[PDB]
Amino acid sequence: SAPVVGIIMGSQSDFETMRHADALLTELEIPHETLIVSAHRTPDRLADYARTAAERGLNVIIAGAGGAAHLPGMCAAWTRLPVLGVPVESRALKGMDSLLSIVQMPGGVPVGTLAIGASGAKNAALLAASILALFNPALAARLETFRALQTASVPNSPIT
Amino acid sequence: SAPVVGIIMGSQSDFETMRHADALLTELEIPHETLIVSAHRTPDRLADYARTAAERGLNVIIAGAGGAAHLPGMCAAWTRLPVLGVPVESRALKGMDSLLSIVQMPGGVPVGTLAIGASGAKNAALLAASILALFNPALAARLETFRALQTASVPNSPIT
Amino acid sequence: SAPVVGIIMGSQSDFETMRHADALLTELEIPHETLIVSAHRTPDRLADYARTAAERGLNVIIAGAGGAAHLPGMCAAWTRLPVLGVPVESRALKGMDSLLSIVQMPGGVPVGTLAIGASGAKNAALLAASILALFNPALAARLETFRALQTASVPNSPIT
Amino acid sequence: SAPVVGIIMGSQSDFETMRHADALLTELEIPHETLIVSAHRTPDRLADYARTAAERGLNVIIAGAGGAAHLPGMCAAWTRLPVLGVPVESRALKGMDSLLSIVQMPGGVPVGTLAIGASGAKNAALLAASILALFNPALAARLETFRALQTASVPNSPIT
Amino acid sequence: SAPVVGIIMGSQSDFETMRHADALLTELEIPHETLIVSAHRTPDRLADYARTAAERGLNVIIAGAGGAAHLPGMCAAWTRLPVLGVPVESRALKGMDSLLSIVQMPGGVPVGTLAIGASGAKNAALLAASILALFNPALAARLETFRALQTASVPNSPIT
Amino acid sequence: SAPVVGIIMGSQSDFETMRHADALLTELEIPHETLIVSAHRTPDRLADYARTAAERGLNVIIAGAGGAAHLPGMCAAWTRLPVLGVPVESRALKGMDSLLSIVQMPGGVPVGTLAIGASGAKNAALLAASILALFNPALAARLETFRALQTASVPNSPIT
Amino acid sequence: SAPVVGIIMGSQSDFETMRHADALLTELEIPHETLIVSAHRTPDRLADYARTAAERGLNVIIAGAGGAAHLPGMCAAWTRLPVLGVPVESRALKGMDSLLSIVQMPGGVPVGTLAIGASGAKNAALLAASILALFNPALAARLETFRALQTASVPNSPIT
Amino acid sequence: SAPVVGIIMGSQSDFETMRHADALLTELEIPHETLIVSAHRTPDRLADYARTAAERGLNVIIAGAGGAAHLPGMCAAWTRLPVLGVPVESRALKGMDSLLSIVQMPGGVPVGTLAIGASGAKNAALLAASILALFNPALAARLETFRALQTASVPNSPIT
Repeated sequence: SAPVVGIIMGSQSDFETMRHADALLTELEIPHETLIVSAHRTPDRLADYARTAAERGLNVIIAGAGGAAHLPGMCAAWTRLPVLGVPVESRALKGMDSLLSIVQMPGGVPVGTLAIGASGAKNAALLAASILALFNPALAARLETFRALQTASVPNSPIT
Repeated sequence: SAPVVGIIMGSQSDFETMRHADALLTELEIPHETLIVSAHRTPDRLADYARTAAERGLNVIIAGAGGAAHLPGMCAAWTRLPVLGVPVESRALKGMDSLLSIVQMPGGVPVGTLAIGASGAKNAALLAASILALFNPALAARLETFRALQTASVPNSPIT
Repeated sequence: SAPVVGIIMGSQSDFETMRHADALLTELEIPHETLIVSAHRTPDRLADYARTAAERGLNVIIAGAGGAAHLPGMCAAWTRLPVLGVPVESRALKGMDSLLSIVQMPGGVPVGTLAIGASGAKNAALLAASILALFNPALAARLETFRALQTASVPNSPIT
Repeated sequence: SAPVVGIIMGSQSDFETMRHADALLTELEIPHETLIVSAHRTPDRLADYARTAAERGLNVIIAGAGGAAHLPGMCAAWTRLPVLGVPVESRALKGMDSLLSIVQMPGGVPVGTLAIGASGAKNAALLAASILALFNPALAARLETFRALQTASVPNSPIT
Repeated sequence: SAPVVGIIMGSQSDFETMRHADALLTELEIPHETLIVSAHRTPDRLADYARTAAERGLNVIIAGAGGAAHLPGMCAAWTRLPVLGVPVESRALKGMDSLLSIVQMPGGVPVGTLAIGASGAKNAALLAASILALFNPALAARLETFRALQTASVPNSPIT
Repeated sequence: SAPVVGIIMGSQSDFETMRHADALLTELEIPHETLIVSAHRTPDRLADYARTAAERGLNVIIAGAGGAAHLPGMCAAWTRLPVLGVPVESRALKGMDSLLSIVQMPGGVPVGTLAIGASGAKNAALLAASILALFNPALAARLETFRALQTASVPNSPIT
Repeated sequence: SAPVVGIIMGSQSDFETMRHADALLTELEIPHETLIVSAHRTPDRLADYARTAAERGLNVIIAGAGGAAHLPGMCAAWTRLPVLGVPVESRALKGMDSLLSIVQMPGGVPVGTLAIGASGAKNAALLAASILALFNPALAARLETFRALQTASVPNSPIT
Repeated sequence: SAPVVGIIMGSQSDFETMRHADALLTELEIPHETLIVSAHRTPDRLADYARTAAERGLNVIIAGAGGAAHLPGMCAAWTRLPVLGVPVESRALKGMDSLLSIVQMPGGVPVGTLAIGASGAKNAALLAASILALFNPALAARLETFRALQTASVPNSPIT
């Protein structure tokens, strides 16, 4: 089935984080593509990817980047689609640079930013699902089931 | 027209920031409601608002809060709808507390987080518009026009 | 004996930290309950827990959470009891997000916040003990003994 | 009436913040004393104040300090009473120094820490009230009324 | 004379900072152009500007941006010329976001980063001058004179 | 020989850091004492230590502490001697809490603060030596020799 | 009288801070010189000042700088005298850059660092006084009087 | 061949980072020298190195330092050449002290600052290459080839 979410990242090393988005989309049966696009080393690849995303049938882009993390914001500059950004944990600053580089977009070009690291990647997929669910009833039901199970599965007391 | 976006905030003082979301939705002719809901002072109001949002026909919630900013995350805990979070600038820590309290959601319950302050409020409304545009062609064309004008209006040189 | 302190946390992983509160209450012979309550995944469980705590005979709630740490503040929103908050150390930001999310409560709904990590959990239990001691003379004597022994047990010189 | 809460601060300039604690205790009719005690300039005054607090009939101490904020922690070192700490906003670091100096107490000697600034001072008084309410039924009813009014008074919509 | 340095910035508001670079280049008689190029609002303008800079005869680009500051890094992605980056002071985070977004470039695509604000803009122009001086003897002598005067003009004692 | 520097710390665990001060004083033949004094668990021991230091013949106190690091500042509150403070690296915040708790003393009561960790402990000893050298010519010569050797011993090129 | 303390700073704008050191030394009748020495603009002036300080009869140097604050550390590199460092509050980062640039000296070359801003300047002068007092009995008595008055003058209650 | 870039660092331990600059210059066939120069332990070596660099035929200096990182800024104080600064990751503060100490140079004396750690060292070499390429066509072609290969070598999809 044709992809409706694009997951992009600058490097193979980012996939240790972004794989969590990939897995969650698959769990919710959301067709998607998962690609490497580097803002700094392949800027024309990024421009083409972002400019053509909507016409290719993508509805949401999930972009992960670390350090001076420009991939989500520059993707948003070229597409009218919602772009969700995942800050990848960086070695020295532990993703604080990633986070500020992604979330602090000036007024006019949004990036919906999730938590640093694997939690954020999982949540970017879930946020993409909640967006798609607004106009896909079958997915909405699967997401409802997912949320209800998550709630029902929380234990009542810890183990010593 | 029945609202499809809810803008909520904890206090009247937050409206100095959140009015920028309200104004943008009005500019794009997106029916919305703008309300005060305090996570800490009116937790049952929040629970009811979030639980019933989807059945009332809301599609996106934009929530702003400052300091120990819990409103967006608690809203997301009770609704399956996408929740967008705006960190309001706090007096002492200039919204760094707001930002971390909103963006660092654990895996399972997302909040798409925007920039600290007015830029974030504007961008939360634009992000909501881009979500709604996925299944509202007239709005999608208005959003295209908004982005095109924003791009075309940037001057080429600064004024002294 | 019926519990007078409730220790709550969002996950099993938090218990590595919160076990230190549990142990200290037991050492001072303070009856308590230790439970998992997730602000984000079980918000109705939290509402019920907090709203009924006083009528169940609890006097103090100790709540631990990490990241976007909303459990202590939302517990405080629903109960009139004193709520003590323990920031759990987070992977990337080392509990700075936990701390700011808990301590920066706006005026009107307090959370007494302790240090990041195990020290904070131990101290939340000791602070709960000092509160209970105000109207329990036997406990006051046990706490006095504990403090005096702590002071008397400090060595006079380090070992090389 | 004999004081049951002591509010202490290092300097006159701290009173701009700590007056909010004083006012709240007065509103709830909690007898208290409001004093200047400097950890750095009057350390023997502090030692005497803290050592004798319980025998004088105080039940809770609220201590405010800024910068290298040692007053709450040193007070706690000398009293078995609960000590609540208010970080005063500092000029350069906006209370981040105050906050870390107060909240990061090692295990064994607690300080329940509130938010930076006026919100923290108000909440320290409310937290003291919630402690006293555990064994003062008339006060407990006044605190219930305070919280109920706070909740009921939140507007439903913002004003322009 | 044809420009050999390009000064670019995302918005008119950035010129309050970047005018200090413009003024310094004028003082040293370095032909330059001063332009608005927004990474987020005019990404194709940026791509064209950077791609063609060298063929137009530019030797150094000075780029200023604030918040999620992507302009310098994206410029560097498209040109082989040295790119110098000036973090513009942001309202909430005082340029800490600007700084991390610019300086933390991954290996392979450099941005030489200067201080936050006006000092950085002045120094970006001086750094550009020192680069050009390596192959322009007349300029090298003017830069020597500038540095010598700066050194000689420092007073020996402060004024009351 | 009677001690002229006192090295104090709150716990045995601090000695992993403070041992570097101890060793440097011994290398420069400065008689000293090395003790455990806890600001929070032995506050009367601290008061007595600091109040009597000068009459016992101490000239400089080196105090190490971590977290909410109050030992150096409270020592300074009671003694007229110069007090040097060493921030001990803390687990979560890596000594940023230690540093701010020590260095940000309000006007009136100084602590000369050194770097976080072992470097700071070594430098506190060297700073104490430079103070003592002002009125001990033999020590001044030993310190001169130490500094000259340090300078002469720096290699000219690194090894691959 | 010949100066025994040198107060140096990089620029006239630093004097707004460093004048508090000057005033304190004058109050205690400690002969001193107050000079501008810029590490970055007058590095040879600095090298000469520091190299010759001891032979001129200076005993302590107090150095203030902001931003990338190198003056105290470079002074310490060239003199065997104790160097005390005052971080001047910077516009954007409020002296956090100043503080880290001064306090984080590697082992071997100390700078005793005081608080950011005016408090630090006052305390640098007081710390210099406490050093000189170790071998100047008349000054030691004046410093005792200063500390005693500071302690005795603290009010017991705040004014409204 | 005579060196045209000087790579300097304060210690052997810094070479684990600065070796990445050394390797990149060799890859691009840029003759260079790699030396240890300590700002704090060999300040006269630094003064001589920096003051004579241009007359020795150096065109660019790359300087690495950590902690209170003064080497790049003091090198820039004495040379008219462009100085590029590499913040070396520090143990406690993970290079945040290094970064602020290097990048926050006041107006008048620039240091072009690169990222914390190995990325920054690689990029300082690449930035030096882009500077030299402005007046060395053979190097410009090698740099073009390097950049084009970097772009062409980015994979299109990650591996699971």
